[PDB]
Amino acid sequence: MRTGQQYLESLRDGRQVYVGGELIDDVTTHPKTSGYAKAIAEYYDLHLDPEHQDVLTFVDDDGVRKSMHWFLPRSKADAARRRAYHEFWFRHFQGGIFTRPPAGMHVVMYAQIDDPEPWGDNAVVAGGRTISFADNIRSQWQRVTTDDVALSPMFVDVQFETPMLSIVEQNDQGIVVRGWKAMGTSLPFVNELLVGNLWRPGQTSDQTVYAIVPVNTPGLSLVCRQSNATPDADPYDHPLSTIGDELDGMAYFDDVFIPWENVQHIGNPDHAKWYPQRQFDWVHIETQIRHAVHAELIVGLALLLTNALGTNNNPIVQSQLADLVRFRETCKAFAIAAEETGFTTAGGLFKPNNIYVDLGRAHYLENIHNAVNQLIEFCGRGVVMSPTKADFDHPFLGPKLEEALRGTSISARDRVSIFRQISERYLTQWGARHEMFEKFNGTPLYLVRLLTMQRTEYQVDGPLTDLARQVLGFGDTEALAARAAEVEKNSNW
Amino acid sequence: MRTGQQYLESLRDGRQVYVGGELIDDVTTHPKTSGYAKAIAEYYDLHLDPEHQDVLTFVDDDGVRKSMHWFLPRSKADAARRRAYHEFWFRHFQGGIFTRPPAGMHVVMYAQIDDPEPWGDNAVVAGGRTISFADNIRSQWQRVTTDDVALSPMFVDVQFETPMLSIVEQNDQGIVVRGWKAMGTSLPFVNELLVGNLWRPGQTSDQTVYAIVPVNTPGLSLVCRQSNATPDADPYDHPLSTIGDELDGMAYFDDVFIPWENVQHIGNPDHAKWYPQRQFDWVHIETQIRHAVHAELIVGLALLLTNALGTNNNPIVQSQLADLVRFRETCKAFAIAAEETGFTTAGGLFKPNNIYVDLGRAHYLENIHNAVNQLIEFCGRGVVMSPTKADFDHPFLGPKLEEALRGTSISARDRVSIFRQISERYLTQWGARHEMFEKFNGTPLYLVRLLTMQRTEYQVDGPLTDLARQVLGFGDTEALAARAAEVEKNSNW
Amino acid sequence: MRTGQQYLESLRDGRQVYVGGELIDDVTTHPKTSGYAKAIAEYYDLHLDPEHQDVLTFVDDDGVRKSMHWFLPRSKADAARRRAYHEFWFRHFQGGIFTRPPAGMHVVMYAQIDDPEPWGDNAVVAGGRTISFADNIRSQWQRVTTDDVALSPMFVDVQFETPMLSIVEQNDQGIVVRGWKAMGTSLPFVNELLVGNLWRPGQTSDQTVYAIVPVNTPGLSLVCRQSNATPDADPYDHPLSTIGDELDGMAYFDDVFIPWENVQHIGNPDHAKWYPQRQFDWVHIETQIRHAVHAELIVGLALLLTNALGTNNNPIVQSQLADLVRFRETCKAFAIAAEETGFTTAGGLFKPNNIYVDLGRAHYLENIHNAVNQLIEFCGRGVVMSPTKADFDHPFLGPKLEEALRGTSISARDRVSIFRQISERYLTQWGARHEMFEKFNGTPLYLVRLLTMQRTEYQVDGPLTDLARQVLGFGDTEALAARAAEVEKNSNW
Amino acid sequence: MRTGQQYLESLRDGRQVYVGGELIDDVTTHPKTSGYAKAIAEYYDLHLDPEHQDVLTFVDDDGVRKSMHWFLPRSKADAARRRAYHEFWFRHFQGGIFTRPPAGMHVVMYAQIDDPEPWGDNAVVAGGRTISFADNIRSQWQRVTTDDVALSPMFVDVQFETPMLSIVEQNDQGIVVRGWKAMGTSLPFVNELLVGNLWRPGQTSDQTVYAIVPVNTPGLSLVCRQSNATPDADPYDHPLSTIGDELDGMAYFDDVFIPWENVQHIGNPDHAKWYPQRQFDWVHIETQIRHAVHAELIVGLALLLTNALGTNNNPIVQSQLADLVRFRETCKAFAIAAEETGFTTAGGLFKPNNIYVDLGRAHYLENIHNAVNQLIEFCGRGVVMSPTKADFDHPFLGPKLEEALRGTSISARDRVSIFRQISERYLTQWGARHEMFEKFNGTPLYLVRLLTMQRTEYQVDGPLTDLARQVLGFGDTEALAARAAEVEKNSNW
Repeated sequence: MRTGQQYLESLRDGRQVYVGGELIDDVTTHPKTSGYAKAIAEYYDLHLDPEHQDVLTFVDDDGVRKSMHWFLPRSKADAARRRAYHEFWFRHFQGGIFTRPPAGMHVVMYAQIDDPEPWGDNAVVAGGRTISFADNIRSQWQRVTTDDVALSPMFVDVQFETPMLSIVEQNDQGIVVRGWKAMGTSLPFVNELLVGNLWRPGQTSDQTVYAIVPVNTPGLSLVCRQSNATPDADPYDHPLSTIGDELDGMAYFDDVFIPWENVQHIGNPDHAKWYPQRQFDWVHIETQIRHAVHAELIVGLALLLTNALGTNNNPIVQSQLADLVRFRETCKAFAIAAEETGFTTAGGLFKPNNIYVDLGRAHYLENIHNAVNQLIEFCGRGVVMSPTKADFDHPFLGPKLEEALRGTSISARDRVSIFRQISERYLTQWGARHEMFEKFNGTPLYLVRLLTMQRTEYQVDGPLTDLARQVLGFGDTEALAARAAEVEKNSNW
Repeated sequence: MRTGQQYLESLRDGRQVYVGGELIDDVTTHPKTSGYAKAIAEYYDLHLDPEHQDVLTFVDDDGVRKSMHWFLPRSKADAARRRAYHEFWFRHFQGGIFTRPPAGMHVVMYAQIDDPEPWGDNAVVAGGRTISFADNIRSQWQRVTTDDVALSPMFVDVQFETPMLSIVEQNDQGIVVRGWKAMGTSLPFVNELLVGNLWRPGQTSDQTVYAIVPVNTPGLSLVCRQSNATPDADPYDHPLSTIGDELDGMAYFDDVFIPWENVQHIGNPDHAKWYPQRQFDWVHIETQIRHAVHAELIVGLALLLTNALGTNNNPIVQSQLADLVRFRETCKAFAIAAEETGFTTAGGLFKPNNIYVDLGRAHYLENIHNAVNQLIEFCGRGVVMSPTKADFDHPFLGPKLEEALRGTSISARDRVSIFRQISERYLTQWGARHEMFEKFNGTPLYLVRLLTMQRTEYQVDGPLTDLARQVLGFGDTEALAARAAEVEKNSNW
Repeated sequence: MRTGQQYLESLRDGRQVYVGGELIDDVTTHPKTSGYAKAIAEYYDLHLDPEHQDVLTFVDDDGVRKSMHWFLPRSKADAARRRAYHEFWFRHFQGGIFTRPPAGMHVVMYAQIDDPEPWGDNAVVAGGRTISFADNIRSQWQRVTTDDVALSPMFVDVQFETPMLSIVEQNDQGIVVRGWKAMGTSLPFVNELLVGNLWRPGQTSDQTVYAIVPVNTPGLSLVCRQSNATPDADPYDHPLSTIGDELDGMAYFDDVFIPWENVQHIGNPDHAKWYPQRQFDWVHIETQIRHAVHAELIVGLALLLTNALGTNNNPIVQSQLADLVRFRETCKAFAIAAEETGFTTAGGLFKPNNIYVDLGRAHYLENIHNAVNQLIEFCGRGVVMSPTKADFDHPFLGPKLEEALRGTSISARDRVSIFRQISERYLTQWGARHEMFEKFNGTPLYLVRLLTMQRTEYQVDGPLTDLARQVLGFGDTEALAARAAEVEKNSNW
Repeated sequence: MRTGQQYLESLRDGRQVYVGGELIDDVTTHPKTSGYAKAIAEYYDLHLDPEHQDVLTFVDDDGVRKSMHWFLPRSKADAARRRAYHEFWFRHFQGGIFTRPPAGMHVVMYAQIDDPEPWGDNAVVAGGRTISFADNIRSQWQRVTTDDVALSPMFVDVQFETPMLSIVEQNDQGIVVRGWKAMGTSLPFVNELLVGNLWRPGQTSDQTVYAIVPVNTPGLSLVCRQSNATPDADPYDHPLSTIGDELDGMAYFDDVFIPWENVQHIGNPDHAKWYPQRQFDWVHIETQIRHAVHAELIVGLALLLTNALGTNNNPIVQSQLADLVRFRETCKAFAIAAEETGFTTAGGLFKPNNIYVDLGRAHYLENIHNAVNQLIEFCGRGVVMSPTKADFDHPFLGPKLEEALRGTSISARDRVSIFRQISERYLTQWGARHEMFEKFNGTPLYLVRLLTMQRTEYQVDGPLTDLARQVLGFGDTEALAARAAEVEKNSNW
């Protein structure tokens, strides 16, 4: 288990990192990146803290004590302990302002190490070379868990030699890849990328690449969005953007070389249709737990806000609060149903039921903007104009503000801090990224919908139609089509 | 365990029953009532059928084999077996067209027999009489379970000597009551009523009555709604109303006498504030399971319908189906979360978590009309005009209809039967009662909302605000009010 | 202008009419059909009543006084007078329980007589016959306006020699047609059908037929839905179904002969793509006015209901009422905007703007089920069980009901009549037809949507994009595509 | 009519202006304020430009040519010309990024000068002084129209000697006022404030003040929100925040003296219940026109966006676009209905119908967040990470981005500029203010609702209930209450 200091030092490795178009010399000291770097460094230090040993750490097969970000669950009870672990972090990061510490990112590997053989068995390699992909996965896992490396996935591809990342040479030492990966999170703050693909029509063999790639590999450029961090603002004014900003970005691979040992699979487009989705299941699980915590945070803020404003006895307000409570409890119920109806993989991994995970996500995705909008409605104008700290500190007018903007049972400053917490999260570029990330994180709503009806449980001849068929007195599609055809043959038309 | 025949015979007992204003001589033979009578009679016969022993029956403490409608759950596994039992019935009754067989009605007693003593301890009796209410409950339970009586609750009161039911004499033999109970289900088809109150402002001591009352007691008149049963229609035309109609009604008590042994509590308005709600918890549980089955039936019909019509490949249709699937899985998830987070009462009853039960109900109540509306949207005109059986049987035009209205892979008749199943349930008076019952059954949505915010978990100083307070750096209400007051005292304004 | 008596007599003409599969001897006397027949007969008598001359009648070009159901508007003021005329009828028929008296049906001809020549010019006839279609339209108009015939359109076709209506012989006297028209309204209560097509992929020349066809033509069978009329019920119990039922149906043409003079166009599928839509514009106009009146009726009932129940001072109830008011005023505003931005055809017809007409329809179609649902929510249980007249007339219990169910300021009977008016319209088969008709009347919502984006005003290069382009500093599609291509040509990729 | 230069110079007047807590020396040069100052200066210069004389200017009673921001409409045609004028400005300011140039602010005076006498007649003054308030209004109007002063209203009060603004001395020269006005727009960029009140329970005589007050009056401090202007950003990156930011703020009056001639009314709380609402009617009119233009801008951007991305042929996307079109046309229809059903005041002012104005606002207020959310849904990830100009200008990676992020028929840069225009407006603090202003501008949705039901047209005994009463056969409230009472008196209960 690494220290914060070891984590910070590992980021000073000559990586090429662009933020808003500026090349960042040192991610641990530059104002644009340093707060988030420090927040992950603290993340590592807490794991080492004895007080949090029970919830944060475990003893692995090899007998070594490791962080729960490396814990593969093998029972319902294990899954519940993982849930508690994800909650610890969503709580420690204030409802989940940072969605992708190692705990959220590493879960993408869990399906690979559970079932490595297909990654090799399905591979398509050139020139008769034979690579032990499955072995690669096992030893990858042994290294990253032992050394406590930080990894972030990049699986999404640019729409559209294509500009998409693709193999341009294979040789005895490994492969060379050129082009873009379209999006990834926390890129400047990890040691290695997990690159991969999710199948899209037209994808070629050379575009199918799954591999670990160090962030400071020659020819790799991280092109990140501008930072919305505000390290010099006053924390009263900007309580969250002062902490840091979890940057997202694209990455360009300029003839980047990857050694065979770092490759997990290449060459087979159809591999990319089934197996990455099983990896993204684990992200969805983590995300969906975050949803519920965010909804908890929202209803909490709303309770404090309407109480502070005197409106929580209005029956309309009560009624809307009740629906915020219901929004929270819906997300929580899907999380419970998912865990409770999970099952073990062939490899012995205990996996929450993705049906409840994805439909819980869908519930969040559909309604979240309504829950945020409702929280803002409760604020009134206090959100348009809420004084800065400098305004309250003015020698003459400041005491006048404290007088003018106070409530019966809460000071002006405390009450305005509720508005500012709501403004920061839902009415700033800083906060807007959070909401936008949650919207387009893995499978979005419109695709959850279309994938739902592709599932076997929900086909016309599947079991969800049994009750209806029984009520109508119908066989299956085939039986019904048979009667129809016979009615045609027994008439003339 | 009684037979269908014994059940039918028990209904021929001189009860005074009005249906649409007509006095019904014999509920087992009158066209208005007889189909439903027969459906409950079959209900009783199935319990006696060896094939369904595992799911329908159990062996009680006393060593006797009884129907699961009398089974008190004492573990999560017991609760799950009850769930399976309620599902059997919702399935046997076609998604749940009849909401109140004994299995759905009897659950109201479960909280009474679990915790009888308060019913006595809280009572307020006149003239120094002392009645063993708790003993009454225990022996009531012993009689109704042994003899397999059918019971239906009447707890709702007329709005407003009031016209509400109230005690007008107490004597050594028992009590006399006069006035109305406002609503109850299956009244003509049970042996005894469970009368009670749910607290309302202004309720007096004399208006607080909980008691078992035989349906053929002198002076008791059952005033039921008109029957929508259609025993003479063709089943192809009206597949459900031909079975029967589960009537609802009011009841007038004209100086009805009730013996002490049948009384469970009188006299204490505040008793009516806490204890009936614990009874209605068990109805809500049963109801909420039905919700999920109804949503299953709806999505099933929609799948068959859009398949039969050729529209299930339209992306919009796919998208709407997916939301019907999500409506089903939401209800199912609340049911699972409720069971999974249940707990045992002091008496040892294992009770699903009412938070997930009520919020699951709320989810159903809010959206059901949208799910029905969407199912109808899928039908198109086929719902405006769909031929009768007589139209298809016409010697010349009928074969022409079979030709005109057929689909690629389904005959005209089969396809029109899908429309007619949808019309019967959602576009007839017969079916409208179902929907209206589900809407105003126990706690309706607007009240679930207001009760939610009265719960302790969801108060401003309760734990749902902890995360928010921690993010804001706030103590509790008291701590915050303290700072405010001090800021007032440390200034001049 | 015909009398009610002349109208009734004209229905006794040997027409072959099936209702629920029963062959109806005489539509003016059969219980299933006679109430509606009588309601249209009264419709005709009111036009002749001097008291309503100003709003109901006009003096035509030929100098004769005729019913406004024959009035072609030539100015905005004319359109407003037509609006007042449609309102008279929607009001006289209680919010619009009957959607298709002559006033609503005849509007389909207005576009034909405004612009007849294309109907001929576009025609495709066999064997060198030449038919004066345009002349046919003019003389059709002269006969039906002079003799005051009642006409109903049948334009919708069965999905799928096809079973669809199609020409099977042409000869010097006229045409012969065989097959079905799929749906039409008031069929048993009109003198002649206006048959036509709306284009569908695959439609052949022989399937393109526009023609007037008398209802008692040899070989024509009207196959109507069952009647939901209740001529023998008590009006207190069923206030609307006692009046009658406006039946809908299909029609089978068994080698029906149509003389050339009755033919308006045959043979050209592409004619059916543009010209019937201009006819349906006028129905949509009429319908959309009805929408607004129905919404008026709904908010009215809701006001009376919540007042009668004591709930209209609840802020939540107030809030919902306000949204019912807004639903009404939205429909009204689209009707005003449509009239106000109308324009004259080439023929001199003043036509409301179909953009506001269709988008107003869409607003109604999307939300109506929510407005009805909200009205029902206001009723509570009173809708599940509301006494019949026979229940209130019982010598002993009836006075007890009047006592139990009364309100502070409204009797039991009056208040229950509000429930029953709501039940009749929204919770009976009788009423369900109304709602279903409004749903699938002409262009339904999903098609309004898709047609909206096909309009020229709303194309990507159309004027609705001008403001956006100006903000972005963009030319048109072509200009932008040009820059892109040049950026490709000025690089190497 | 003033020049831009004269307008700028007038802002250099020793006003005390706080922005984010910094005291601004000179509003025309400080980076925080100067862009907006320049935008209003251009506003003034355009009025003087001959090319825009027809739409921007008019010739007043006195024979002088003045800006339409001073034009009182006296006919429907005048109102339509005002509408065109407000549109010019919403278009010139890119859908309406700045909501409060003089054209939007000055409309608040229109009702005062139309009907001045009550302002005097209702006044309550101390010590027998008599002030010619009505004369004051007339001469105020003559000065501000002749000199072309810029005025902004401050009517909103702090919730709660109160901290609210109130009179603390009256004398022969005028009044002295102390305390806060809670919110106002464009404060640093106008010459004078129009201060007033909207009635709230408990308001005293001394808290009722309507008056013109110069912005640089001794003792007046403008306390504005922080600027979100970004004068040094690249316009490609931030196309709107580079222009400027229309600041909002509070104002503190430290014993500010106001001469009688500047006072329009004092002393009468009940005056504040009726007359300010007639002033805010004109703001609502202006706002509601802006709504429609904003919705035009949204649908425009959506069309360009989905076209640029290739998604505008997806039926789901088509369907959502259609609903954006319908959102626009709804707002437009309410604006047309409002103008079309307007009427002249007693003073001869032609005033749009506030029923359609407010209900159109309500439609916007309820759905706008859904329309914005839908526009963002169309963007996908492109909104999470979209390159800066510096990223595209990088010598090596920049051409690679232009390659990777281009579309078939649009360059990378152009397409990303669509995302950035959407991000700027809906996902920045800069843009969030716009949305928040529109939300809490004048009467918000929850209050439109409650005020709707207070209107006379919508009372239970008003005309919206006539149709319902006629269907039920009911008199008015009184008639019904009479029958009920008689039914009570003619029985015994």
